[PDB]
Amino acid sequence: SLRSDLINALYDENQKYDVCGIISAEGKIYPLGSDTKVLSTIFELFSRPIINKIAEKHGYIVEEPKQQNHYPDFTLYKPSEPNKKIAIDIKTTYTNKIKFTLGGYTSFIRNNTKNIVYPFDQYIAHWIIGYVYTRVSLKTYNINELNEIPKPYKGVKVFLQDKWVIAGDLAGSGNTTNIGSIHAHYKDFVEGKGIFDSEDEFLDYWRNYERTSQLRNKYNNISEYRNWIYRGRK
Amino acid sequence: SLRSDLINALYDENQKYDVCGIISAEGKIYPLGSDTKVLSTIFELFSRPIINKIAEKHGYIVEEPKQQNHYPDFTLYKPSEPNKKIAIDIKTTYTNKENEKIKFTLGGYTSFIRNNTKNIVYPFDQYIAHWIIGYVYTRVKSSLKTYNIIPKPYKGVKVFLQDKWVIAGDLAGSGNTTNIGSIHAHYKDFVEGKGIFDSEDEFLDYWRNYERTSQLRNDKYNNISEYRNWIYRGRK
DNA sequence: AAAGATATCTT
DNA sequence: CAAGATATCTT
Ligand SMILES: [Cl-]
Ligand SMILES: [Cl-]
Ligand SMILES: [Cl-]
Ligand SMILES: [Cl-]
Repeated sequence: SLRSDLINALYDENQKYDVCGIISAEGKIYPLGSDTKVLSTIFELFSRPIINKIAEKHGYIVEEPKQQNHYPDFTLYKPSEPNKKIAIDIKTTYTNKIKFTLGGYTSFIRNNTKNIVYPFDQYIAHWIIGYVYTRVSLKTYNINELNEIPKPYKGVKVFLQDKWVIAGDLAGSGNTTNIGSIHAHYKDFVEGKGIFDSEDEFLDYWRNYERTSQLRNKYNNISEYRNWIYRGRK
Repeated sequence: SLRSDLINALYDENQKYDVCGIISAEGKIYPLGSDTKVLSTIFELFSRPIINKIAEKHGYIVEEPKQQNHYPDFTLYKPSEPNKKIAIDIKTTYTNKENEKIKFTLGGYTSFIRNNTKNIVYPFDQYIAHWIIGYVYTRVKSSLKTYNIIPKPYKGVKVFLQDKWVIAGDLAGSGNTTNIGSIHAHYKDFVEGKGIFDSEDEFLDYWRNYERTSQLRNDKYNNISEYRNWIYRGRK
């Protein structure tokens, strides 16, 4: 399928190549940074060719946001079926158990057209391509010195998983109100060992999660949410 | 001076090299993206070797943060002058059409500017200068495939070096992340330093007492004129 | 954990 | 403009 082919392609590309620098049209290479702000950017760009390739094999058009405040990184859809779009979002985190910030819980999930390339209800799947790298110069290089360029990571792993499956019940951020993923080992993300019973539960939980502890002290975790449901959503 | 040599070097490198892709150890090239998140990251990496070169030439050591939530991008200091550190911060913004007005988010106004050791590599009072290396690019299929040893994700790029206080404005650059906003002006105004504050001291006092929301600012000061009125009256 | 920093953009 | 979105980290 598109899904199986995409993750097979991502795995192989991750196994075969090591990004190590920024190259200019003149052939001068600048080494990379060892922080997430740098790597998250690189990992997405590294995934782009692969995503377009596989999508094309399966007859899907690939669209990227035209706005910088828009989710997702990639929108896939067949021109015949515009209402069955697939959102593919790249997320990154580091290790020296991990966790990811899975996007806002007050934007598109609460307003059908807020900060999203296409209305939320036009997407039938929301995939996360997660990159996990094990954390590790100030000079430039030429094409013959690629082997000398320090790689900003000791290792990198990649997985493709549905957003709802790896979602947790604790916010991933405060002021930027992000859904927090489960806090687990890489294996749990690949295997989809989450806490939500269904995507319906995931969505409802995050659509009704209060922004601060004061207000939440309703529900602060999955157990309290299930109780809130029993009480009649009050 | 370190400053004159640094801008000349940055300005020159900008003119002689065009960043165009991510290269792998195997020689495979991945095209760049055209958004600010990508380019701001690139422009900093592009600036790094130049900053280090010029700094070393003037006997300055360069130190980058050991963690993501610390300002500045680069801390320069001579061993002999530990309390005369120079913060150099890389900032980027874009323009749809070249020569349009631009604005930058000049860092938070509730971290190190209000607390000497909060979110900063070294205590704020050990720095005597806060420079901003500003990059402005005009925003701009081949970009979708990989290449061997490529369209550029920008039409043109301009760079300037200026003191933070000099290009500071009186309206916030961000809401929930409480950033100082720069003046909203053309590139040349940043180069020439046509800001609104009269001194670095006025800049600091203004941003140290700027309230977080329009509501609060409504009864104190929301702009420079109001701040000067607030000051005239006795800070009340 | 919960809240707010790390940079910049959009309506 | 304001305010809160776009990502992740720190504590
Ligand atoms: Cl993106
Ligand atoms: Cl992303
Ligand atoms: Cl940096
Ligand atoms: Cl920066």
